[PDB]
Amino acid sequence: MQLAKVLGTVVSTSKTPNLTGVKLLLVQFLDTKGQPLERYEVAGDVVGAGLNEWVLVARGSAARKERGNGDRPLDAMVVGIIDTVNVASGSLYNKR
Amino acid sequence: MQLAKVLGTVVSTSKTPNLTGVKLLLVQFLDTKGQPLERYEVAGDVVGAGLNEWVLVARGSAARKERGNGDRPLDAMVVGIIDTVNVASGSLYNKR
Amino acid sequence: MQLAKVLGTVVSTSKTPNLTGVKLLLVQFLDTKGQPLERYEVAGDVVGAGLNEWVLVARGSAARKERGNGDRPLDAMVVGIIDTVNVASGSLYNKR
Amino acid sequence: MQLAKVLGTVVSTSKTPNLTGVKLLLVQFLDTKGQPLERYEVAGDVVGAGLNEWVLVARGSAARKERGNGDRPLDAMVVGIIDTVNVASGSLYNKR
Amino acid sequence: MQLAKVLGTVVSTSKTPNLTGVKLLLVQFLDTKGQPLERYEVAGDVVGAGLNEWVLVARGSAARKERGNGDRPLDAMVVGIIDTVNVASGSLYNK
Repeated sequence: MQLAKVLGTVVSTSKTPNLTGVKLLLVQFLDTKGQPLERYEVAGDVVGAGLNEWVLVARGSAARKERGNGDRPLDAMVVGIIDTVNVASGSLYNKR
Repeated sequence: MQLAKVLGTVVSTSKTPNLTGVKLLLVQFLDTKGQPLERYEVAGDVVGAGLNEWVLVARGSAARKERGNGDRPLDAMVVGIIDTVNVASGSLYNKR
Repeated sequence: MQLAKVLGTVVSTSKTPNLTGVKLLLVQFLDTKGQPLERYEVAGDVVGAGLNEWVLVARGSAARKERGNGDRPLDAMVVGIIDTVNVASGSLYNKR
Repeated sequence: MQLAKVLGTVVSTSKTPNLTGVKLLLVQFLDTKGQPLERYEVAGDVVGAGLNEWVLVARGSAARKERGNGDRPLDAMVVGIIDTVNVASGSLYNKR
Repeated sequence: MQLAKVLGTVVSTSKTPNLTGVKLLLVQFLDTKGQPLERYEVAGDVVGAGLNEWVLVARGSAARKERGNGDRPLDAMVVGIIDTVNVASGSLYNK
């Protein structure tokens, strides 16, 4: 999975029926030094993440492995909110 | 899913039977600041997008999760038209 | 799918039994302006493409969605030959 | 699979029920000359890797092919610890 | 599939039980001019490839499509040894 920051929300009204009831979050990817990358995903959110929160992004078919998501055209899923990222130097990120 | 812009259409006559009846759109990828990326996909369209419209593109096997698309050789699917992209600074895109 | 140009053929005699009978083509990827990229794929061909033709390349598990290809270790499939690619400026490519 | 080095651990409390019981490690990718790349994965660890150890990282759907990981949203899985990497020049890495 | 050259072997003893009996090869990717890329893969070998040999590498779920590899955590599989690569200019590689 990828470390990412929540940038915003994506509203789509004309879409597939399998995408109805999915909250779509724009999440920008982060590198190993907590810095922002160009790579992003518009991900479905099953965890309740908010602006600027650091999150875990599952890609590919992994994004369809939650209770009611097996038939949805989901590429990328926000599968958790990050409290801390701990490296050898110490904490790279602490939400508090 | 990726933010992308509809560039045009791709016509292929000599193709696989499973790719018959699929409208093929050339959709150029967009980054987090709504700028055009080099990455693109020739994606099947299941929503009815047109030139210059901003759309959501599902990749890999997600592309095959619509009613009759399970045995088609689809990599990439246009799964929705984008009305709005809202960030912390405000609206990044509004179709109107 | 990706736009690609047929570069040549790959011959392999020492290979997996599931790759027996598959025509292997070296297809170099093309960008949105019909320009050659560094990215490529050795793809199986199920359409009958030839040198310098422009083609549609299906990646990942999409490449195994044709009649007898479900158990073959194929990553990339040439799933169609391109007649035209039409943009806002006009035709980007016409095979004639 | 990719060569990677364990950088640290990722704690997430707000997460999907399918990620409960999975150890999350931040692993930085390494190149063919044992050098660290920008690419990384936050991967589930099924083998018991520790800080600085060199590891094998399975990506995509491969990451869900362990006894009880079929229904989990994993896109990356640490599937082994590397003892040695042997090239033509000789040993590129020896854990001892 | 990618054109790649065999660099060496990867030995791992502390690993998942589904990776037992898999020969692990470090294969460096090659571009369309036969030149070495930075991209690489630690691939399983089901064909019997050797040092410096040119090979075809299947990525993703394609790497689990051989007889007994359906439940293995394989991302990359060496599915064939390349005899020749033929371009418009002529032969790019001949074993």
